Amino acid sequence: SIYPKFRAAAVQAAPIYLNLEASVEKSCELIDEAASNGAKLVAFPEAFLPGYPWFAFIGHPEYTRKFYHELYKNAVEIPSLAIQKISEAAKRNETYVCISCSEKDGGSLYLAQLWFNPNGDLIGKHRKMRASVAERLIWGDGSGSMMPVFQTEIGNLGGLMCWEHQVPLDLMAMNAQNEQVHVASWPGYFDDEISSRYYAIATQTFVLMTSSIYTEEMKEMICLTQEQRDYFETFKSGHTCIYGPDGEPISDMVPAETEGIAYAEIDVERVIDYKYYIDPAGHYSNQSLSMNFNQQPTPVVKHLNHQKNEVFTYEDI
Amino acid sequence: SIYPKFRAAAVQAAPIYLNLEASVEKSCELIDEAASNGAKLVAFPEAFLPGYPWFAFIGHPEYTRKFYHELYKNAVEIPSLAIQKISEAAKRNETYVCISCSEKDGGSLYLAQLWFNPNGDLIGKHRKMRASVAERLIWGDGSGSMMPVFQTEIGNLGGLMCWEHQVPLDLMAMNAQNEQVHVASWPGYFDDEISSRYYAIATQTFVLMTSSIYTEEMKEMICLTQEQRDYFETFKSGHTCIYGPDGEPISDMVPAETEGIAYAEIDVERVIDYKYYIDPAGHYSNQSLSMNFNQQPTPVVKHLNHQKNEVFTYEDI
Amino acid sequence: SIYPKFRAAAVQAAPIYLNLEASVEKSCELIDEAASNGAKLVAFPEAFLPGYPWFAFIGHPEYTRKFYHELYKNAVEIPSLAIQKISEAAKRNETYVCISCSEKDGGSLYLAQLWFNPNGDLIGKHRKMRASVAERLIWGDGSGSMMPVFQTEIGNLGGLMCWEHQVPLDLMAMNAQNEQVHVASWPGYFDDEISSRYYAIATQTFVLMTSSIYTEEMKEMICLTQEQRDYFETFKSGHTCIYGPDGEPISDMVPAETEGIAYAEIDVERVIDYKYYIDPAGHYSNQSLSMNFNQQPTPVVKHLNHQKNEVFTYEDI
Amino acid sequence: SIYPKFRAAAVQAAPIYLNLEASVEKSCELIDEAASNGAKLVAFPEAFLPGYPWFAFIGHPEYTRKFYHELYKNAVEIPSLAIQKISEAAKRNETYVCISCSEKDGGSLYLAQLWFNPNGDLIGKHRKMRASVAERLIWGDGSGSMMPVFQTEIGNLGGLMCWEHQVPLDLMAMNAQNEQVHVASWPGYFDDEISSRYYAIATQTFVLMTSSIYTEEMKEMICLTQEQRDYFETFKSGHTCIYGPDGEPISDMVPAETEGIAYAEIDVERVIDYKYYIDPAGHYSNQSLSMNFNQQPTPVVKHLNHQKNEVFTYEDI
Amino acid sequence: SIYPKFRAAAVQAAPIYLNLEASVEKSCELIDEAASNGAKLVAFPEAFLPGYPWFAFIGHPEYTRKFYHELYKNAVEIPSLAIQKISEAAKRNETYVCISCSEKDGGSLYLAQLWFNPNGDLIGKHRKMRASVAERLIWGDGSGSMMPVFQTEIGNLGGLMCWEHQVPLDLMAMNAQNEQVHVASWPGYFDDEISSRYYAIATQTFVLMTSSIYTEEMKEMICLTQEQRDYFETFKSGHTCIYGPDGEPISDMVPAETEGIAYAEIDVERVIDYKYYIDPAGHYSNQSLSMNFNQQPTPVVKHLNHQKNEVFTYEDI
Amino acid sequence: SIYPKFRAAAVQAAPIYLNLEASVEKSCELIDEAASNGAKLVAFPEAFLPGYPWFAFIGHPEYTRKFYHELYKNAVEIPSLAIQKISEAAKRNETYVCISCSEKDGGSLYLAQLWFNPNGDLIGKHRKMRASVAERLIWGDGSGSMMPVFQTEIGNLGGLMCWEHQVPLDLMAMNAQNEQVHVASWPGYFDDEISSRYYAIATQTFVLMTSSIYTEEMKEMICLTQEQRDYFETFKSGHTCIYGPDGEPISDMVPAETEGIAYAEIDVERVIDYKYYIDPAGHYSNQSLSMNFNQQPTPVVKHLNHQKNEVFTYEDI
Repeated sequence: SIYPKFRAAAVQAAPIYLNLEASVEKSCELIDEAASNGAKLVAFPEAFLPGYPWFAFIGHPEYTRKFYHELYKNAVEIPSLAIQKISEAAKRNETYVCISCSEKDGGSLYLAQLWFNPNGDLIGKHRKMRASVAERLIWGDGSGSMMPVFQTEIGNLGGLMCWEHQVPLDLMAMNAQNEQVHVASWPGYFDDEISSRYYAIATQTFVLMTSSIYTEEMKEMICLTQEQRDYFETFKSGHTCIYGPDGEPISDMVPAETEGIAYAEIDVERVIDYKYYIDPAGHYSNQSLSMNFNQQPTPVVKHLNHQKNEVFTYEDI
Repeated sequence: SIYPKFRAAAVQAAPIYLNLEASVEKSCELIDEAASNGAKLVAFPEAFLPGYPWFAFIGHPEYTRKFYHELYKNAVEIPSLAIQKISEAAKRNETYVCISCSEKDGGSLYLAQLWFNPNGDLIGKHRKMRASVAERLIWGDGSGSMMPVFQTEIGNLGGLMCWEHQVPLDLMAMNAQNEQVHVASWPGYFDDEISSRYYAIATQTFVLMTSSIYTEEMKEMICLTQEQRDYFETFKSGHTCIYGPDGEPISDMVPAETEGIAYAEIDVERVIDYKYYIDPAGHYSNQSLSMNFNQQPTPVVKHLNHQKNEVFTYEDI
Repeated sequence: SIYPKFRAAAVQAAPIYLNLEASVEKSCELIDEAASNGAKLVAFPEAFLPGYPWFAFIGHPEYTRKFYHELYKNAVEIPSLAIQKISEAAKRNETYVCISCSEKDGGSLYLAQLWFNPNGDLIGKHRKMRASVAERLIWGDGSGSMMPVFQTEIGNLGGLMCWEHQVPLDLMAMNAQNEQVHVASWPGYFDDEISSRYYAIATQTFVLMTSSIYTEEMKEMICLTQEQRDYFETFKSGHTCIYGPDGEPISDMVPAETEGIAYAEIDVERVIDYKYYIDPAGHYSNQSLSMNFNQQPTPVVKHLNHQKNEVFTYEDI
Repeated sequence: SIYPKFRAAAVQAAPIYLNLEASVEKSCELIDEAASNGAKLVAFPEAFLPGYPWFAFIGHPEYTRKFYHELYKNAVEIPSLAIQKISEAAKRNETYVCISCSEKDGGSLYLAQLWFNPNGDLIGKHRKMRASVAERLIWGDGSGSMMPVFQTEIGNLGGLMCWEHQVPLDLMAMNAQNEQVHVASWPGYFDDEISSRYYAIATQTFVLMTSSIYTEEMKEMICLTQEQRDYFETFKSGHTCIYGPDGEPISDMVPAETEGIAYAEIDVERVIDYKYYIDPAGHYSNQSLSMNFNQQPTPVVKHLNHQKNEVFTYEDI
Repeated sequence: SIYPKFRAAAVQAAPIYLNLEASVEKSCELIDEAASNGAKLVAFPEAFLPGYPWFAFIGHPEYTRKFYHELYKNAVEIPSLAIQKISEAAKRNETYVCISCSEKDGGSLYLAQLWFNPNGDLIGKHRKMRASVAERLIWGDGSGSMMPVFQTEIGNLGGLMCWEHQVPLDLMAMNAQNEQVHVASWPGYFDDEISSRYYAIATQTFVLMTSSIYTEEMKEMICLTQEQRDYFETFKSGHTCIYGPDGEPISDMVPAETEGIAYAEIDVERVIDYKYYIDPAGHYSNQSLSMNFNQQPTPVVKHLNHQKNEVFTYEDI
Repeated sequence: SIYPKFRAAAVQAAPIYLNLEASVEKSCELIDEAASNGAKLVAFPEAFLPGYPWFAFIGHPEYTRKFYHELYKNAVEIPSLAIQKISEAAKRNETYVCISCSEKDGGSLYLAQLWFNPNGDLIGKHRKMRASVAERLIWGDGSGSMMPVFQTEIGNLGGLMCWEHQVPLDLMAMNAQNEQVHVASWPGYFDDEISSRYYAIATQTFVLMTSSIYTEEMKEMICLTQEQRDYFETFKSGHTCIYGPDGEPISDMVPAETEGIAYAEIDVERVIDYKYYIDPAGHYSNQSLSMNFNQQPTPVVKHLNHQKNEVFTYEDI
């Protein structure tokens, strides 16, 4: 492999809440402004299209139905306009774009992460394994089949999200495929400091820690009563940083709950020095511990060579 | 996709028994009536064109062979006068139509239902799976590739009949699609409110429960002995009404033994609220059970590369 | 489709052995005799123009060569004078006609069945699919693209011949076309009652057993040594009669050696009774078994865009 | 290959109606007497355990239910006492045995054949490819994985039931496996002669044609009113004869309405003299016609990685 | 098979809320009184032993964390005093009993059923497949190994609970194992008349259905504020009935919002009258659709054989 | 087996230090000289691609990390140009060739040995079971699943290296597979002659032993302080020889200071004489001692069936 040298970037921003066309044009403007500095890769926070669902934490399980209706009409799907508008924005700038969204296929709704290559093509996508405490009331289940890492011009890319960092099985599964540069997206409320820093030491990779901020445009409609509004203000902000495989930050930190961007040099040839001490999927292991990994698509229904039907035109009849 | 709002009609009616040439004219009169009131979709009961074969229940296996002539000589085929005459009736009024019939192809006889679109073209057809209990003497076996749902101006459409609601396999196979509005048809004898109501709860859809009524045109011709006549009067009559995805009527109920139509406005946007609780082909599944759904058309004999033939005309000879 | 009623005739006769110009006029006298009684269809026995090659299996393979030389100068061709004298005989009586020929094409030789319409034009032809042990060194091979069934004023016509009735794949192919009336011609020696009677049950048609008689001139031609002559007398003689779809005769039986004609009423509306019990191409089938029926013509060499040529007339030069 | 020269026997008898425990014992005195005369192979008629359902052909689709209730408790339920009572009678005599019966799986009935050899174990099993005319409402359906041809000390072995001799593709499927000695069995109402002799000629094999009789003790059970009794008892009985590959009987005829047995010498080397003329799957083939044969076992629900359970008990207590 | 007769009992009750010892003591009293009346099978309502978590959906997701701390200390581990107290109450009366509870398992918590034999031994567990919208915060998810059906002197026994009746794949998985007598438990908030009556028809079984009632003491614990204390009055309440294999109720319904029991005589050979019409996994199947069922146990960590340990005693040190 | 006779060659050489392309082209030239004399097998010393890591012995473990970064970028990936050049060199000469190198799969390095057969293909691979005193800093352990011997045109072949001769369990395991001709590579420093010779007496195989030599290329970069510079010259020189089953040499010596090549006749038929006295895997043992040899392939993570993933091209999007 090449061991390339380049500079990457991580964006701290908020979407226009539950309003998809305003969100996708703001996303397009952020790519066109981030790539102007010559950064080769750009990353975004959790659930950025159309927005992370705070209403599940504030109300009892009947309250969500009043807003789930308004979310479900604004979700992404694969043959849509939102995908084409992001593909134009990558093609115009020649940068790897990594972006998060709610997606609909069949009747259910899922949380996903999408990767666009500099030729404008969609490389592949990742699904969250299992939902955290509140969001089980909204999003569907994951799968073990679609958990990729991609060989690229900029080394082996991959990514995870939220509390996926809390379970060791997915750390080993990802590390077994030789990931080298890694993106981690957080919503903002969870304590994102330590579990992010630890993943760098455990697997020797540069971590682009990425997290969102609150705005009045959500909280002035997320809540219907005084108890719910002041209770919302008990939540907290989150940082964004680039960490080295040693566990210290390379970048500055984006300050004080305000929209912005952070970037640094990535010199991936340096990763070799820290694989001298540990390699969990290699020499630093044991003969009495193993793992069973399955990579097969098992949807509920598996079509077998579906074909189109015959139509009798009104002229024939 | 898109979520329209419109009003739809279902009819309780009886055909001119075994006499196709009068029966198709009564069908055109019911379309030109039901569309007068502004309904966008219309649906008919089971086996409506020649009529359902009650003679299979009243006598032993030798008795039906006498009546089978009158049936076989009055079944429709594609194309015919029946198809072009119903296509005129849909083209004049700009409404979707679902109509059920006995269709003849090869030497065999089958049961189907046909879908006509507002441009007058025939969208496709569906053929019954397994042929119940008495019908096994009269009608041929189904096929698995002919199980469509249609994407339309009025959402996603499809339908089923008789005991097809008693088998979980076809219910799950249909809900593997994304069906939203549904037509179910019954002959008068089977007990039908429970299975149609359960289907609406399990696969969140508006169901147009539709069924037929008996007449002296049957009674004075279909039987000969006193005990055949006495036995035939023991059968009960049916119902017609339309249900929400909550399992409750939105229409009124048509009276229990009279010809007439029922209608209501339907607002397919509302399905999302009940999609919140369960989704059997989505997030409510478990990765220990799956399904195989083969869609390859396999007729008994498959022609390859159909070709015509030449003749030596008597002027050339 | 439509279900006519009509009178049909089958002929027991012999040609003037290996002479074509006598045998075509014998057929004209015999068809004007058959059609004088008002029969609407007439069918002749196997290889009637100019005769069946009994010499092919009385002697060893070298004995055949000297007789083959005299057969080859007496075969028919598509534009031959032998066709005009039959086409006029059909035109002058307005009946369907079925006749058997040996055809010469491209210097090779084949066995064929050949059909004429009441307007005098040639409807189409059929070629023997495979030769039996007497035939394999006289006549050429079949083709799959030459297996027609004709829609007509008198219902769906077709007809195999000879040993073809022992091969189930041809029964299925012919039944897939939905035939209704089926000619079946035999030379005379092969045992022919039981296979033609099974065919009537298997595809539910009327069938016309048609076969030839031995004569004095053909044995004086073909024998030479005494142990050829008294060996030829080993062969059994044939018979002709017509069967219903139930498997009993409807006609009388023609006496078992003399020249003659049999005829009966045919009432094709009656076929529907027996399609109730069984239909191999319809309901009486299994999804675990199929058949590939290629139907394109593949001559050994294929001309593309056939065109003529120019000549420099002597006046020009 | 082997050409074993032996003796085989056809049995006609009636089982006492709808009583498994009596019919099982009655089969033992027949097998022991037939084997005491030196026959190596023995065959039995239709559904001999417990009995063929004549009540399907008389009265309404409701009138049969009160009898179906009694049939269900008398099905064979493999493995059972009814299997081991037959298996020992093979082991004690060293004869091959074919017998046919109602097999029960889960909730459902199938009609099947069971094959046993001199070591007393099952060679294999067979099931119908479709029902007939009346019993189509009683029995279920087989699959292509349950149509074997065996090979053993008496040559190759197989068999078919009822109208399976009248479907062209089943003749073709069996002939692909190099058939030699064939069992065929009939309920006595249908016409066995024509259906069987053609199969002998089309396969070039000895056919062990076998048939049932109906005893006076049926009349007092199956018909409850005078006209039903006077519509019954107006049927054929069939012939239980043995046919050689030429289509001529090789044994005496059994008297038309009694218990009895027929047997003859079988000399398998004789078939070679006839396979010289024609072979439907060998040298008599053509490139334009084929057949797709699929025999993947297809249960509706298939278990994989079957596991066993345990009961907890008083160890702790 | 055997087809027995017995008396079955269905109980309507309420547990002492979140207090296991008080709830265990009530169950021994109720089993002895039900068994004293001659019933041989006794069912129980949903989550009965510690009580169902109503607090899970009156409050937002940080209100419930206060009460989870009480439920965790009141769950049943296997084995326990709670099991010992039930097991002897079965042995003292020789009644089969079914009961439902939160099974504590390692650090995790699952909803489950237990079945006891008349000898007091444990027949087997069952685990909830997927949690419904109110309860996805509390319990973990089961797997396809822990879904048994088992054979016993009452006939075949099995069970399902809550929303599991609303998805088609579980209906087919249970029906594939030849079902006969079925039990259903409901929490009493969900409308269950339709889902239970359709299941009775769709598998043809006696279905025995049960539910719990609220008790006024719950409203002193579950709701700590006025609007919650009023809102929690607006819920539905549940039924208790025994339904025959066609949807008619056999017993009276339990007549009041009180503790009580329903009784009926059950006679399993009645089911055969209805298995005649349809059998979803038997003869009513089709080839085009199937189902894959996997029964391999799948614990997250599959620890193999484990050994004991040796400790050095104080005397030897 | 066949007991062949042939010439074998043993090579003493040093690589161009740490330059992989210079080492593989030097190796490619050295085969083309060694094969020019007609020897059929050629074997190289330990770690010839790219070189043995002497720096691990000269300094403390934080000095090693400075050089590890350059060794890692020059390790042999498979497949690569380093494999294609050696495969060409075997294909051009039709001699078996045996070579050893630092392979790199996943994140770790391993020392390995590779065998190329005369058709140019790899017949197999071996990994060093256990690392040596300083060498434990650099490479991972092997596995029991990779310990081949090959059946060949030149008898049964295998191989071992370095301290693997000191442990008797690997002597016994290698002897259990009936090896006949053996290669034993060494780095150069370890005391080798007596430990190598004992393998010949214990296993009765022809043994080829081969060692590397020191150069100025390493001396002027492995160290820089005088304290290291003159310490490194302490290490002993190596030897290259070949031995028979007698424990006594058949080759000449290669001079101890220089590169060179050694030859002899090998006559495998001569092994069965010495195998008269002792062989520990055969008759010369007793049942009171045994060995357990498990050879399952157990990597740390085991991929199951895995394929590719779907990609959407920029024109389609």
